[PDB]
Amino acid sequence: TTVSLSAETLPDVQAGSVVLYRKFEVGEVITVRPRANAFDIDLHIKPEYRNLLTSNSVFWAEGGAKVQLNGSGLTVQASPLSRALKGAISFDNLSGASASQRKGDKRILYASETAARAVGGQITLHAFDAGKLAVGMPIRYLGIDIGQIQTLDLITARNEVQAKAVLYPEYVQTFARGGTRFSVVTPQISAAGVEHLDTILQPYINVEPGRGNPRRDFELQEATITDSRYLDGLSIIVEAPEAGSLGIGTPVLFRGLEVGTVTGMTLGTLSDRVMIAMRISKRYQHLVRNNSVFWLASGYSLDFGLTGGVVKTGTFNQFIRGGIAFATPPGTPLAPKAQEGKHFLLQESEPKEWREWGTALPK
Amino acid sequence: TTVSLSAETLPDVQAGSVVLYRKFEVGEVITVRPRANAFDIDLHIKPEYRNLLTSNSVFWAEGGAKVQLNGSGLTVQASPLSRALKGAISFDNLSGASASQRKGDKRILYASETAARAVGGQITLHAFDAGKLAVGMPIRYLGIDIGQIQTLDLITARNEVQAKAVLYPEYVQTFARGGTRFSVVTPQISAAGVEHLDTILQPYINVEPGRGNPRRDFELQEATITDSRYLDGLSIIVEAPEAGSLGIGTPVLFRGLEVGTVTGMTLGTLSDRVMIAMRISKRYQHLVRNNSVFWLASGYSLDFGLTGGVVKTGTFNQFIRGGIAFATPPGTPLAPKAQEGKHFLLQESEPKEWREWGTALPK
Repeated sequence: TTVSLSAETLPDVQAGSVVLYRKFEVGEVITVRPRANAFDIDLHIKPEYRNLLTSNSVFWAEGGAKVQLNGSGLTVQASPLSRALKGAISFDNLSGASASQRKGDKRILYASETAARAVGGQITLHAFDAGKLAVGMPIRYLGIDIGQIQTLDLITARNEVQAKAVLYPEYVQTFARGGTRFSVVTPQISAAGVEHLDTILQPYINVEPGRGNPRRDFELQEATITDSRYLDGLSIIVEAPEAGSLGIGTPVLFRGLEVGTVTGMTLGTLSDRVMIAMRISKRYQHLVRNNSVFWLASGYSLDFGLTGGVVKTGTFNQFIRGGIAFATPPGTPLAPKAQEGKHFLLQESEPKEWREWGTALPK
Repeated sequence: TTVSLSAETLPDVQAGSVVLYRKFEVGEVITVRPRANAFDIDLHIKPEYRNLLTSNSVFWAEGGAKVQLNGSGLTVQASPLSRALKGAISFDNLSGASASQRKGDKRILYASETAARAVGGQITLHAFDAGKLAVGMPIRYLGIDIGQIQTLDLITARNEVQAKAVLYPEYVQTFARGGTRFSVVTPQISAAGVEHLDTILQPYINVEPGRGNPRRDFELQEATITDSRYLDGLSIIVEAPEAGSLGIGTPVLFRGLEVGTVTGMTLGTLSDRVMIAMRISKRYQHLVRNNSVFWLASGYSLDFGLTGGVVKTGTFNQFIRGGIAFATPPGTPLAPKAQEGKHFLLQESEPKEWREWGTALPK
């Protein structure tokens, strides 16, 4: 006996399966004993390989011929036949597994490979619904996996589901700083188009980072800005009497080209107006001046007359998410650039002569 | 022989398969005898393991190489070959299995793992249709599984299907209190969007809790408020001459932002008006005053003139579910906040100057 484990319900072995290391057959399980809560598993490894496991080592289990589904092949496990008859145990060293040994009396045999990889800083999410969540669901920043949900707990006192998740130790300092948005992504299949389709089989959580004090207590949003191409530029606040078709992700347009998005929407400190937070790119940051009229270009507008009318349809994406356009009035000196937090207000209608302005905005 | 069972139709074993405990091979089946109603099964367990089963112990059966469908793998049962040739029997201790031994002469071998887990308080549902129901169908609160349907019975006297279900013993006091809404969830695939897609393969029952006396006799609704984010705030009643596009789940809007939903719709005590129950959040509870005009903002409204008309489209979700908006008229003292049950009435049209009001509503 070299290392002893604990495991709740694993179909791995009574005795005699092989220990895997980097998917390679080194070692053997010599004794399990069942218990009403959790097993106690004794492993043998060879003495030249006793250096190959250290304190930073997590063990995980798999059982049966695991026929992968992916793409080309239904790849059968060319395995030790011990895996076919009983099922094997694998392990690997990693970076931050020292904290997993500080907890518990000894190591724990995880039921899956990803459940062993769930190391790092441990945050808590507060969702109103766990219908979109799952254990082992990845948390992805820019499509790259940075975290993982490890449990889901229902609370009946506070009507909410607390999901505890981990962030991998490279990302626990960068994220978990407050102002960090978490959101599940769902497949969007409409008449307008299909947006996400991998999330049929494998949903995940998108994350947008924030700046502030290390909170490590978050709640799960409804929508989150997906691309971080607008994360660097200025974040002006735009005031409106009503929300309308505005939502998170609604584009901001300069002459029909998308220069920013709507970050979030909230009411005022005294509830008389809806103030809309939006970020502009670094490239198009110089377009926003101290005099820049903003207006709601949302949906379709068509005209009519007494002697005759002529209408326009322009296949707008503002019929999908009604975008805010802007322009700068002409002035022979230019007004200064907008600061980081600058409060504009919407024009109730489109200005008449903005197509005729042609304000020279350099650089 | 240690423990004797009864089982209706199970392909487990004639003699010699293994007894599983926490998915581990401990024990053996020594004698079955078939009978016209139900088997009688004799089990042997080792004496050091005779402490590992108690009165709170349920037994269940499975037969064959059960190739799971889920995600990554078609995982084959790395099993005792006794399971491959015949099929095995598993068991586990749990909390509330003492009542299952008080019923019947002895224990019963369930045909599945979930059918053994169906312990707790036993409620009864009255559905008009069992086309959406099934035995073993989960009952979920906030996406977390709290119960299970265990039978479906058709009654020809009262034209209804009585489904008897169980609630797990943590939740039988919290739920089953009257004013509790049960509803099946169906996949909604439209031109407007796809709403539920996991319910293609695995439908469930959503539940909204209530407050009152412990009824334990319920009926299955058509729609139920999914998220409990509006469960805490005040529940005002709003009176209308007609229903219209209003339904359960229809949003309540303040300046275009969603502050509540419509809970339920019913007629008056004398049938001259439709009164609409709606709940507002705790955050936006201070927005509702004793003078707050409500109006139906449902569908699309566009204008026209003699000399010319100009129209508006705003990609409303009120074309999906026509939402009720509100606003507070300006007054230099504020009116008091609305109580828990406060009866308003709809304005037949939108007020003219509500965009120009700008009533200062603090906190």
